[PDB]
Amino acid sequence: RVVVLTPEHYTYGSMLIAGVLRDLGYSVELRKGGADVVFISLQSTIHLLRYRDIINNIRGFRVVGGPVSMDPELVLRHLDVDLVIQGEGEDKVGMAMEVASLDASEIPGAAFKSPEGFIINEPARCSMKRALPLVPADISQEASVYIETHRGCPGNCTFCQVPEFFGREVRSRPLEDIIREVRELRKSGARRFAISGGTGTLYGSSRFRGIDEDAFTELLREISEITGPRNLTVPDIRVDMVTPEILDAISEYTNGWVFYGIESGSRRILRRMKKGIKPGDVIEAVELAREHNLKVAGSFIVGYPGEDERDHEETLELADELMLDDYFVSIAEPIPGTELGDEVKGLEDEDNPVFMEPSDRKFRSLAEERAFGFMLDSYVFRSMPIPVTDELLRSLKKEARDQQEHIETVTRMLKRE
Ligand code: B12
Ligand code: SF4
Ligand SMILES: [Ca+2]
Ligand SMILES: [Ca+2]
Repeated sequence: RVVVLTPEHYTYGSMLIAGVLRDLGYSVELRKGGADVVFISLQSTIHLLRYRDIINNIRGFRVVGGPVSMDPELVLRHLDVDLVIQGEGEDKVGMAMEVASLDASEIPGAAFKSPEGFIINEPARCSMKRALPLVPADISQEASVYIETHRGCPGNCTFCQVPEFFGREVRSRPLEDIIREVRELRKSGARRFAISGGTGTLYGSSRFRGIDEDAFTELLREISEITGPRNLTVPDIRVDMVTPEILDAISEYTNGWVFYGIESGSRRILRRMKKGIKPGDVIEAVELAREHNLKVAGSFIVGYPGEDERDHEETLELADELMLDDYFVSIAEPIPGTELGDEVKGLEDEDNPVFMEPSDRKFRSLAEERAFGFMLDSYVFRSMPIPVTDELLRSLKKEARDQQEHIETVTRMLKRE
Protein backbone atom coordinates (compact mmCIF):
# COMPACT_ATOMS: atom_id res chain seq x y z
CA ARG A 1 0.00 0.00 0.00
CA VAL A 2 2.51 2.60 1.24
CA VAL A 3 6.31 2.37 1.03
CA VAL A 4 8.82 4.70 2.69
CA LEU A 5 12.10 4.87 0.75
CA THR A 6 15.41 6.23 2.03
CA PRO A 7 18.71 5.95 0.14
CA GLU A 8 21.98 4.56 1.49
CA HIS A 9 20.99 4.40 5.17
CA TYR A 10 18.15 3.76 7.61
CA THR A 11 17.66 7.32 8.82
CA TYR A 12 15.76 8.18 11.98
CA GLY A 13 13.44 10.48 10.03
CA SER A 14 12.42 7.73 7.61
CA MET A 15 11.76 5.31 10.47
CA LEU A 16 9.70 7.98 12.23
CA ILE A 17 7.62 8.74 9.13
CA ALA A 18 7.04 5.02 8.57
CA GLY A 19 5.97 4.65 12.20
CA VAL A 20 3.56 7.57 11.93
CA LEU A 21 2.03 6.05 8.79
CA ARG A 22 1.81 2.71 10.63
CA ASP A 23 -0.02 4.24 13.60
CA LEU A 24 -2.35 6.00 11.16
CA GLY A 25 -3.49 2.55 10.00
CA TYR A 26 -1.72 2.12 6.65
CA SER A 27 0.20 -0.94 5.47
CA VAL A 28 3.73 0.49 5.48
CA GLU A 29 7.07 -0.87 4.28
CA LEU A 30 10.43 0.78 5.03
CA ARG A 31 13.10 -0.16 2.48
CA LYS A 32 16.64 1.13 2.05
CA GLY A 33 17.58 2.32 -1.43
CA GLY A 34 7.17 0.11 -5.15
CA ALA A 35 3.61 0.90 -4.05
CA ASP A 36 0.60 3.04 -4.87
CA VAL A 37 1.99 5.80 -2.63
CA VAL A 38 5.75 6.23 -2.15
CA PHE A 39 7.13 8.49 0.59
CA ILE A 40 10.66 9.51 -0.44
CA SER A 41 12.96 10.63 2.39
CA LEU A 42 16.04 12.43 1.03
CA GLN A 43 18.76 13.59 3.41
CA SER A 44 21.41 15.17 1.15
CA THR A 45 21.24 17.69 -1.67
CA ILE A 46 23.24 15.42 -3.98
CA HIS A 47 20.48 12.80 -3.64
CA LEU A 48 18.41 15.09 -5.87
CA LEU A 49 20.93 14.41 -8.65
CA ARG A 50 22.30 10.94 -7.84
CA TYR A 51 18.84 9.31 -7.83
CA ARG A 52 16.97 11.57 -10.27
CA ASP A 53 16.34 8.87 -12.88
CA ILE A 54 15.13 6.13 -10.55
CA ILE A 55 12.91 8.54 -8.60
CA ASN A 56 11.38 9.95 -11.79
CA ASN A 57 10.82 6.34 -12.90
CA ILE A 58 8.91 5.37 -9.73
CA ARG A 59 5.21 4.68 -10.32
CA GLY A 60 2.40 5.87 -8.08
CA PHE A 61 1.88 8.93 -5.93
CA ARG A 62 5.32 10.22 -4.94
CA VAL A 63 5.90 12.42 -1.88
CA VAL A 64 9.32 13.85 -1.01
CA GLY A 65 10.38 15.05 2.43
CA GLY A 66 13.47 15.52 4.54
CA PRO A 67 16.06 18.29 4.87
CA VAL A 68 16.26 18.76 1.09
CA SER A 69 12.67 20.05 1.32
CA MET A 70 13.95 23.35 2.71
CA ASP A 71 14.50 24.36 -0.95
CA PRO A 72 11.36 23.02 -2.67
CA GLU A 73 12.18 24.77 -5.96
CA LEU A 74 15.39 22.76 -6.31
CA VAL A 75 13.59 19.49 -5.53
CA LEU A 76 10.87 20.21 -8.09
CA ARG A 77 13.56 21.23 -10.59
CA HIS A 78 15.34 17.89 -10.25
CA LEU A 79 12.38 15.62 -9.40
CA ASP A 80 8.96 15.33 -11.07
CA VAL A 81 7.23 14.58 -7.77
CA ASP A 82 3.55 15.01 -6.95
CA LEU A 83 4.05 16.63 -3.54
CA VAL A 84 6.86 18.04 -1.39
CA ILE A 85 6.36 18.54 2.35
CA GLN A 86 8.61 21.17 3.94
CA GLY A 87 9.93 20.89 7.47
CA GLU A 88 8.50 18.56 10.10
CA GLY A 89 6.04 16.08 8.65
CA GLU A 90 4.63 13.97 11.49
CA ASP A 91 1.14 15.51 11.24
CA LYS A 92 1.39 15.99 7.46
CA VAL A 93 1.61 12.43 6.12
CA GLY A 94 -2.05 11.68 6.84
CA MET A 95 -3.20 14.65 4.77
CA ALA A 96 -0.74 13.62 2.05
CA MET A 97 -2.33 10.15 2.07
CA GLU A 98 -5.79 11.71 1.81
CA VAL A 99 -4.50 13.71 -1.17
CA ALA A 100 -3.27 10.46 -2.71
CA SER A 101 -6.57 8.81 -1.74
CA LEU A 102 -8.34 16.52 -0.39
CA ASP A 103 -6.60 19.46 -2.10
CA ALA A 104 -2.82 19.58 -1.79
CA SER A 105 -2.88 23.36 -1.29
CA GLU A 106 -4.52 22.88 2.13
CA ILE A 107 -1.55 21.08 3.73
CA PRO A 108 0.79 23.37 5.72
CA GLY A 109 4.30 23.15 4.32
CA ALA A 110 3.14 21.57 1.06
CA ALA A 111 4.90 22.54 -2.16
CA PHE A 112 4.02 21.49 -5.70
CA LYS A 113 3.94 22.76 -9.28
CA SER A 114 1.13 23.63 -11.68
CA PRO A 115 0.81 25.05 -15.22
CA GLU A 116 0.72 28.52 -13.61
CA GLY A 117 3.70 28.24 -11.28
CA PHE A 118 4.53 26.94 -7.83
CA ILE A 119 2.26 26.57 -4.80
CA ILE A 120 4.50 26.74 -1.72
CA ASN A 121 2.76 26.78 1.66
CA GLU A 122 4.36 27.89 4.92
CA PRO A 123 5.70 25.04 7.09
CA ALA A 124 4.48 24.47 10.63
CA ARG A 125 5.85 22.90 13.80
CA CYS A 126 4.72 19.55 15.20
CA SER A 127 4.13 18.33 18.73
CA MET A 128 6.96 16.32 20.25
CA LYS A 129 4.48 13.53 21.02
CA ARG A 130 4.51 11.19 18.02
CA ALA A 131 4.43 7.54 17.00
CA LEU A 132 7.20 5.06 17.67
CA PRO A 133 9.51 4.58 14.67
CA LEU A 134 9.17 1.60 12.35
CA VAL A 135 12.38 -0.33 13.06
CA PRO A 136 13.30 -2.64 10.15
CA ALA A 137 14.31 -6.20 10.97
CA ASP A 138 17.91 -5.60 9.81
CA ILE A 139 18.61 -2.47 11.87
CA SER A 140 21.62 -4.22 13.44
CA GLN A 141 23.42 -4.08 10.07
CA GLU A 142 23.29 -0.26 10.06
CA ALA A 143 26.76 3.79 15.31
CA SER A 144 23.46 2.01 14.66
CA VAL A 145 20.94 4.83 15.16
CA TYR A 146 20.70 8.51 16.06
CA ILE A 147 17.93 9.08 18.62
CA GLU A 148 16.32 12.50 18.45
CA THR A 149 16.06 13.91 21.98
CA HIS A 150 15.19 17.57 21.34
CA ARG A 151 14.17 19.64 18.33
CA GLY A 152 15.36 23.13 17.45
CA CYS A 153 18.54 25.08 18.13
CA PRO A 154 19.19 28.72 19.13
CA GLY A 155 22.47 28.74 17.19
CA ASN A 156 23.07 30.70 14.00
CA CYS A 157 25.78 28.68 12.25
CA THR A 158 25.71 29.73 8.59
CA PHE A 159 26.55 26.15 7.52
CA CYS A 160 23.63 24.54 9.43
CA GLN A 161 19.95 24.50 8.47
CA VAL A 162 18.62 23.20 11.81
CA PRO A 163 17.63 26.67 13.15
CA GLU A 164 15.71 27.30 9.91
CA PHE A 165 14.32 23.78 9.42
CA PHE A 166 13.22 23.03 13.01
CA GLY A 167 13.16 26.51 14.57
CA ARG A 168 15.26 28.40 17.10
CA GLU A 169 13.38 27.28 20.24
CA VAL A 170 14.49 24.05 21.91
CA ARG A 171 11.60 21.56 22.18
CA SER A 172 12.61 18.59 24.34
CA ARG A 173 10.99 15.19 23.92
CA PRO A 174 9.49 13.53 27.01
CA LEU A 175 12.21 11.48 28.69
CA GLU A 176 9.95 8.43 28.94
CA ASP A 177 9.33 8.59 25.18
CA ILE A 178 13.09 8.50 24.57
CA ILE A 179 13.50 5.61 27.03
CA ARG A 180 10.71 3.57 25.42
CA GLU A 181 12.05 4.26 21.92
CA VAL A 182 15.56 3.19 22.92
CA ARG A 183 14.11 0.05 24.53
CA GLU A 184 12.27 -0.81 21.31
CA LEU A 185 15.33 -0.19 19.12
CA ARG A 186 17.43 -2.35 21.45
CA LYS A 187 14.84 -5.14 21.29
CA SER A 188 14.91 -4.89 17.49
CA GLY A 189 18.69 -5.33 17.31
CA ALA A 190 20.28 -1.89 17.60
CA ARG A 191 23.36 -1.86 19.82
CA ARG A 192 25.15 1.51 19.35
CA PHE A 193 23.28 4.77 19.93
CA ALA A 194 23.99 8.46 19.31
CA ILE A 195 22.07 11.46 20.61
CA SER A 196 20.77 13.79 17.90
CA GLY A 197 18.65 16.86 17.31
CA GLY A 198 20.41 20.18 17.84
CA THR A 199 23.44 20.63 20.04
CA GLY A 200 23.65 17.83 22.57
CA THR A 201 23.82 19.61 25.93
CA LEU A 202 20.58 21.58 25.37
CA TYR A 203 18.19 18.76 26.29
CA GLY A 204 15.63 19.90 28.83
CA SER A 205 16.88 23.46 28.41
CA SER A 206 14.72 26.50 29.10
CA ARG A 207 14.17 29.70 27.17
CA PHE A 208 14.79 31.71 30.34
CA ARG A 209 18.06 30.25 31.66
CA GLY A 210 19.17 27.84 28.93
CA ILE A 211 21.37 24.92 29.91
CA ASP A 212 19.95 22.41 32.41
CA GLU A 213 22.85 20.20 33.49
CA ASP A 214 20.68 17.95 35.67
CA ALA A 215 18.29 17.18 32.80
CA PHE A 216 21.23 16.33 30.53
CA THR A 217 22.77 14.06 33.18
CA GLU A 218 19.42 12.35 33.76
CA LEU A 219 18.95 11.80 30.02
CA LEU A 220 22.41 10.24 29.71
CA ARG A 221 21.98 8.06 32.81
CA GLU A 222 18.56 6.73 31.80
CA ILE A 223 19.74 5.98 28.27
CA SER A 224 22.95 4.27 29.44
CA GLU A 225 20.94 2.07 31.82
CA ILE A 226 19.25 0.68 28.68
CA THR A 227 22.16 0.65 26.21
CA GLY A 228 25.26 0.35 28.36
CA PRO A 229 27.60 3.33 28.70
CA ARG A 230 30.12 2.16 26.09
CA ASN A 231 27.37 2.00 23.44
CA LEU A 232 26.21 5.63 23.78
CA THR A 233 27.66 8.82 22.33
CA VAL A 234 26.77 12.50 21.96
CA PRO A 235 28.01 13.86 18.61
CA ASP A 236 27.60 17.66 18.61
CA ILE A 237 28.61 19.73 21.64
CA ARG A 238 29.11 23.50 21.60
CA VAL A 239 32.22 24.73 23.39
CA ASP A 240 30.19 27.47 25.11
CA MET A 241 27.56 25.05 26.49
CA VAL A 242 29.60 22.76 28.75
CA THR A 243 29.84 22.60 32.54
CA PRO A 244 31.78 20.32 34.91
CA GLU A 245 28.59 18.34 35.63
CA ILE A 246 27.87 17.91 31.91
CA LEU A 247 31.39 16.59 31.31
CA ASP A 248 31.13 14.29 34.33
CA ALA A 249 27.87 12.89 32.95
CA ILE A 250 29.48 12.35 29.54
CA SER A 251 32.38 10.55 31.23
CA GLU A 252 30.20 8.36 33.45
CA TYR A 253 27.38 7.45 31.04
CA THR A 254 28.86 7.50 27.52
CA ASN A 255 31.94 6.18 25.71
CA GLY A 256 33.89 9.12 27.17
CA TRP A 257 34.24 11.17 23.97
CA VAL A 258 33.36 14.86 23.70
CA PHE A 259 32.90 15.92 20.07
CA TYR A 260 33.39 19.69 19.89
CA GLY A 261 32.44 21.66 16.81
CA ILE A 262 35.39 24.03 16.54
CA GLU A 263 35.03 24.75 12.78
CA SER A 264 37.88 27.26 12.64
CA GLY A 265 40.67 28.78 14.69
CA SER A 266 40.46 32.17 12.96
CA ARG A 267 38.47 34.72 14.95
CA ARG A 268 37.49 36.40 11.67
CA ILE A 269 36.07 33.21 10.14
CA LEU A 270 34.39 32.31 13.45
CA ARG A 271 32.65 35.69 13.31
CA ARG A 272 31.68 35.13 9.66
CA MET A 273 30.29 31.68 10.51
CA LYS A 274 28.17 33.25 13.29
CA LYS A 275 29.40 30.50 15.62
CA GLY A 276 29.19 32.83 18.62
CA ILE A 277 32.54 31.52 19.91
CA LYS A 278 36.18 32.59 19.90
CA PRO A 279 39.41 30.56 20.16
CA GLY A 280 39.61 31.23 23.90
CA ASP A 281 36.25 29.50 24.34
CA VAL A 282 37.57 26.43 22.50
CA ILE A 283 40.75 26.39 24.59
CA GLU A 284 38.79 26.65 27.84
CA ALA A 285 36.34 23.93 26.79
CA VAL A 286 39.15 21.54 25.83
CA GLU A 287 40.97 22.27 29.10
CA LEU A 288 37.82 21.64 31.15
CA ALA A 289 37.22 18.38 29.26
CA ARG A 290 40.80 17.28 29.97
CA GLU A 291 40.44 18.10 33.67
CA HIS A 292 37.52 15.64 33.86
CA ASN A 293 39.54 12.98 31.97
CA LEU A 294 37.52 12.93 28.75
CA LYS A 295 38.62 11.97 25.27
CA VAL A 296 38.31 14.96 22.92
CA ALA A 297 37.53 15.11 19.21
CA GLY A 298 37.24 18.30 17.19
CA SER A 299 35.33 19.08 13.99
CA PHE A 300 36.76 21.66 11.58
CA ILE A 301 35.59 23.28 8.34
CA VAL A 302 38.04 24.42 5.66
CA GLY A 303 37.42 26.28 2.42
CA TYR A 304 34.89 28.76 3.81
CA PRO A 305 34.28 31.79 1.54
CA GLY A 306 36.72 34.58 2.31
CA GLU A 307 39.21 32.32 4.12
CA ASP A 308 42.73 33.31 3.06
CA GLU A 309 45.97 31.57 4.06
CA ARG A 310 46.15 33.57 7.31
CA ASP A 311 42.84 32.11 8.53
CA HIS A 312 43.91 28.56 7.62
CA GLU A 313 47.23 29.14 9.41
CA GLU A 314 45.39 30.32 12.53
CA THR A 315 43.15 27.24 12.40
CA LEU A 316 46.20 24.99 12.13
CA GLU A 317 47.88 26.82 15.03
CA LEU A 318 44.82 26.33 17.23
CA ALA A 319 44.47 22.66 16.25
CA ASP A 320 48.13 22.05 17.10
CA GLU A 321 47.82 23.86 20.45
CA LEU A 322 44.69 21.90 21.41
CA MET A 323 46.38 18.48 20.96
CA LEU A 324 43.00 16.80 20.62
CA ASP A 325 42.53 13.05 20.68
CA ASP A 326 40.86 13.08 17.26
CA TYR A 327 40.30 15.50 14.39
CA PHE A 328 37.62 15.60 11.70
CA VAL A 329 38.06 17.92 8.70
CA SER A 330 35.38 18.80 6.15
CA ILE A 331 35.18 21.20 3.23
CA ALA A 332 32.50 23.87 3.64
CA GLU A 333 29.23 22.63 2.13
CA PRO A 334 26.87 25.35 0.82
CA ILE A 335 23.52 23.89 1.89
CA PRO A 336 20.61 25.44 -0.06
CA GLY A 337 18.52 27.76 2.08
CA THR A 338 21.33 28.50 4.54
CA GLU A 339 23.34 31.71 4.85
CA LEU A 340 26.40 29.87 3.52
CA GLY A 341 24.33 28.65 0.58
CA ASP A 342 23.07 32.18 -0.11
CA GLU A 343 26.63 33.50 0.01
CA VAL A 344 28.05 30.80 -2.27
CA LYS A 345 25.22 30.92 -4.83
CA GLY A 346 26.24 34.48 -5.73
CA LEU A 347 29.99 33.98 -5.24
CA GLU A 348 32.29 33.83 -8.25
CA ASP A 349 34.58 30.84 -8.67
CA GLU A 350 37.66 33.06 -8.28
CA ASP A 351 36.54 33.91 -4.72
CA ASN A 352 35.36 30.42 -3.70
CA PRO A 353 38.23 28.29 -2.32
CA VAL A 354 36.42 25.22 -3.67
CA PHE A 355 37.14 26.63 -7.16
CA MET A 356 40.30 28.63 -6.38
CA GLU A 357 43.76 27.66 -7.58
CA PRO A 358 45.90 25.59 -5.18
CA SER A 359 49.61 26.06 -4.65
CA ASP A 360 50.18 22.38 -5.51
CA ARG A 361 48.66 21.26 -8.81
CA LYS A 362 48.22 17.72 -7.45
CA PHE A 363 45.08 19.06 -5.74
CA ARG A 364 41.95 19.98 -7.66
CA SER A 365 41.43 23.19 -5.66
CA LEU A 366 42.70 25.29 -2.78
CA ALA A 367 39.96 23.92 -0.51
CA GLU A 368 41.04 20.33 -1.18
CA GLU A 369 44.66 21.34 -0.59
CA ARG A 370 43.79 22.82 2.81
CA ALA A 371 41.62 19.80 3.68
CA PHE A 372 44.41 17.33 2.90
CA GLY A 373 47.00 19.45 4.70
CA PHE A 374 44.87 19.68 7.83
CA MET A 375 44.09 15.95 7.73
CA LEU A 376 47.79 15.10 7.38
CA ASP A 377 48.96 17.50 10.09
CA SER A 378 46.30 16.16 12.48
CA TYR A 379 48.15 12.83 12.75
CA VAL A 380 51.20 14.68 14.11
CA PHE A 381 49.06 17.12 16.15
CA ARG A 382 47.01 14.63 18.15
CA SER A 383 47.92 13.45 21.63
CA MET A 384 48.79 9.98 20.25
CA PRO A 385 50.81 10.78 17.10
CA ILE A 386 50.56 8.27 14.26
CA PRO A 387 53.67 7.72 12.09
CA VAL A 388 52.57 8.84 8.64
CA THR A 389 52.91 6.13 5.99
CA ASP A 390 52.25 5.94 2.26
CA GLU A 391 48.97 4.08 2.86
CA LEU A 392 47.65 6.75 5.24
CA LEU A 393 48.85 9.48 2.87
CA ARG A 394 46.97 7.92 -0.06
CA SER A 395 43.88 7.42 2.11
CA LEU A 396 43.88 11.09 3.14
CA LYS A 397 44.37 12.11 -0.50
CA LYS A 398 41.38 9.99 -1.55
CA GLU A 399 39.22 11.40 1.26
CA ALA A 400 40.09 14.99 0.34
CA ARG A 401 39.36 14.25 -3.33
CA ASP A 402 35.98 12.69 -2.51
CA GLN A 403 35.02 15.69 -0.37
CA GLN A 404 36.12 18.04 -3.16
CA GLU A 405 33.99 16.18 -5.71
CA HIS A 406 30.93 16.16 -3.43
CA ILE A 407 31.25 19.88 -2.67
CA GLU A 408 31.76 20.74 -6.35
CA THR A 409 28.63 18.78 -7.29
CA VAL A 410 26.44 20.34 -4.60
CA THR A 411 27.77 23.82 -5.42
CA ARG A 412 27.02 23.42 -9.13
CA MET A 413 23.55 22.21 -8.12
CA LEU A 414 23.08 25.26 -5.88
CA LYS A 415 23.93 27.57 -8.80
CA ARG A 416 21.63 25.58 -11.14
CA GLU A 417 24.52 24.73 -13.46
C1 B12 B 1 22.63 12.14 12.22
C2 B12 B 1 22.86 12.85 10.90
C3 B12 B 1 23.54 12.14 9.90
C4 B12 B 1 23.71 10.67 9.69
C5 B12 B 1 22.63 10.22 8.68
C6 B12 B 1 21.23 10.10 9.28
C7 B12 B 1 20.25 11.12 8.74
N1 B12 B 1 20.65 11.79 7.67
O1 B12 B 1 19.16 11.30 9.27
C8 B12 B 1 25.17 10.61 9.17
C9 B12 B 1 26.16 10.84 10.33
C10 B12 B 1 25.59 9.38 8.36
C11 B12 B 1 25.13 11.92 8.40
C12 B12 B 1 25.93 12.23 7.29
C13 B12 B 1 25.85 13.38 6.49
N2 B12 B 1 25.17 14.50 6.77
CO1 B12 B 1 23.88 14.55 8.22
N3 B12 B 1 22.77 14.95 9.71
C14 B12 B 1 22.40 14.20 10.76
C15 B12 B 1 21.52 15.03 11.69
C16 B12 B 1 22.41 15.59 12.82
C17 B12 B 1 20.26 14.43 12.36
C18 B12 B 1 19.23 13.80 11.42
C19 B12 B 1 18.02 13.35 12.20
O2 B12 B 1 17.90 12.20 12.61
N4 B12 B 1 17.10 14.30 12.41
C20 B12 B 1 15.87 14.05 13.15
C21 B12 B 1 14.69 13.73 12.25
C22 B12 B 1 13.42 13.53 13.04
O3 B12 B 1 14.56 14.82 11.31
P1 B12 B 1 14.58 14.53 9.74
O4 B12 B 1 15.45 13.37 9.45
O5 B12 B 1 14.87 15.81 9.03
O6 B12 B 1 13.06 14.14 9.45
C23 B12 B 1 12.00 15.06 9.75
C24 B12 B 1 11.63 15.94 8.55
O7 B12 B 1 12.70 16.03 7.61
C25 B12 B 1 10.42 15.20 7.98
N5 B12 B 1 10.72 14.15 7.00
C26 B12 B 1 11.85 13.39 6.87
N6 B12 B 1 11.81 12.52 5.89
C27 B12 B 1 10.55 12.72 5.31
C28 B12 B 1 9.95 12.09 4.23
C29 B12 B 1 8.66 12.46 3.83
C30 B12 B 1 8.03 11.78 2.65
C31 B12 B 1 7.98 13.49 4.53
C32 B12 B 1 6.59 13.90 4.12
C33 B12 B 1 8.59 14.12 5.61
C34 B12 B 1 9.86 13.73 5.99
O8 B12 B 1 9.75 14.61 9.07
C35 B12 B 1 10.71 14.28 10.09
C36 B12 B 1 10.13 14.59 11.45
O9 B12 B 1 9.82 15.97 11.59
C37 B12 B 1 21.02 16.16 10.75
C38 B12 B 1 20.64 17.47 11.44
C39 B12 B 1 19.27 17.49 12.08
N7 B12 B 1 19.22 17.82 13.36
O10 B12 B 1 18.27 17.19 11.43
C40 B12 B 1 22.16 16.29 9.74
C41 B12 B 1 21.91 16.67 8.27
C42 B12 B 1 20.73 15.87 7.72
N8 B12 B 1 23.17 16.21 7.61
C43 B12 B 1 23.63 17.06 6.68
C44 B12 B 1 24.89 16.82 6.07
C45 B12 B 1 25.65 18.04 5.56
C46 B12 B 1 25.51 15.53 5.94
C47 B12 B 1 26.58 15.05 4.97
C48 B12 B 1 26.37 15.44 3.49
C49 B12 B 1 27.98 15.54 5.46
C50 B12 B 1 29.16 15.13 4.61
N9 B12 B 1 29.61 16.03 3.75
O11 B12 B 1 29.67 14.01 4.73
C51 B12 B 1 26.57 13.51 5.16
C52 B12 B 1 25.85 12.70 4.07
C53 B12 B 1 24.34 12.54 4.27
C54 B12 B 1 23.75 11.55 3.30
N10 B12 B 1 22.85 10.71 3.81
O12 B12 B 1 24.08 11.53 2.12
C55 B12 B 1 22.63 18.19 6.48
C56 B12 B 1 21.80 18.04 5.19
C57 B12 B 1 21.66 19.34 4.38
C58 B12 B 1 21.11 19.10 3.00
N11 B12 B 1 19.95 19.69 2.74
O13 B12 B 1 21.71 18.41 2.18
C59 B12 B 1 21.87 18.20 7.87
C60 B12 B 1 20.44 18.77 7.84
C61 B12 B 1 22.73 19.03 8.86
C62 B12 B 1 23.25 20.36 8.35
N12 B12 B 1 22.36 21.34 8.26
O14 B12 B 1 24.43 20.51 8.04
N13 B12 B 1 24.20 12.76 8.89
S1 SF4 C 1 25.03 24.54 17.21
FE1 SF4 C 1 24.94 22.67 15.91
S2 SF4 C 1 22.71 22.35 15.54
FE2 SF4 C 1 22.93 24.48 16.33
S3 SF4 C 1 23.09 25.76 14.44
FE3 SF4 C 1 25.23 25.26 15.06
S4 SF4 C 1 25.73 23.38 13.89
FE4 SF4 C 1 23.47 23.60 13.79
CA1 LIG D 1 17.05 4.95 36.35
CA1 LIG E 1 42.83 28.43 30.27
